[PDB]
Amino acid sequence: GMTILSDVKALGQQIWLDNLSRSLVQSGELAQMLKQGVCGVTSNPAIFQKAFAGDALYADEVAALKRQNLSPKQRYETMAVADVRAACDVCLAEHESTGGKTGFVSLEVSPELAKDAQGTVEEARRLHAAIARKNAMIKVPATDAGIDALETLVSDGISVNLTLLFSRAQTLKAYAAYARGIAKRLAAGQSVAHIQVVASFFISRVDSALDATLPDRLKGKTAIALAKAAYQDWEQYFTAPEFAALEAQGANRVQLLWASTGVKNPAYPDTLYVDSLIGVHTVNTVPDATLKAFIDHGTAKATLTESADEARARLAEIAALGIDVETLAARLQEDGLKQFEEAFEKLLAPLV
Repeated sequence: GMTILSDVKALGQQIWLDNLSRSLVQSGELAQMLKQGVCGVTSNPAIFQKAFAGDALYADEVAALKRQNLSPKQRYETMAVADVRAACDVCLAEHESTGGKTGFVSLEVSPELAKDAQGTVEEARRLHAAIARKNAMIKVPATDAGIDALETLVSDGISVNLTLLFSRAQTLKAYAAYARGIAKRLAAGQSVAHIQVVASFFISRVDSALDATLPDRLKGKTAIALAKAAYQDWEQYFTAPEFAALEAQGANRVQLLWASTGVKNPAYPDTLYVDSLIGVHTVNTVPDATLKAFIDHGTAKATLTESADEARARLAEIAALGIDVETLAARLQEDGLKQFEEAFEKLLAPLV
């Protein structure tokens, strides 16, 4: 039942909604969710493509914007920024209640900037200012350029959702860039206590890539094992003396956020990823149908750190089979960028 969301909060995990639309906010539904245990919202270009295509409340907004001399991209941005600012206003009470630790809404920069660090910084700073809310996160793909941009944006005091992570190595590079940005601010006497970063580590896409060719005992296990190992890496990085010296001065840890947690293979229970990845100081962003399923028949238990030995053994067998999870991660990130660009082009076409 609904109280499962508050049970998961007590285990130290926030559950965010992986959807946004004009009607979600305008109907009052998002406000009611933020009382029932939902703690934030994520978007991406595919989410907006589907929302713009199916939500009746955009029609008048598009007609109004087609009366102005605007590029399709600025029509999209005006719509999306308006949705994000309205959602931020709904989530502000939650955000302020925890000292700025919850109640975030994420907006992703244009996919075409993913390999352009400077362009990404420029757009992220601009979208941060355009939204004009303290609880907005700018979402940046974790390419090498995005990790460059992360350091700069953190040093600028901007909260960031670093996305399309599939690699433990790349995630550790992101933590190091975050720490460099934090150290910069502390050296300059600037505040850090309100800077929040999440590392959105994708789940289902790993199993989708591998399962058809894996042995029995590994089907449906790799993505969870990879996340469990990533969380162990997280514990080790953020408790080390180097980060402790920053946390003592007010720095916040990055938090892992499990994304792509809707189950895509009907051979697995629909709550598999949410049920399996609950641990302290994490987030899980879930699509509506998965949120529904978890409320109905999910289980709140601290599963993320259970059986870490088996996760390690499974990843060792994945390597034994010749699957290089770092090569896979790079491909999956590339493929995700191509897919997001496809979705973005699809949504822009009706805005011409």
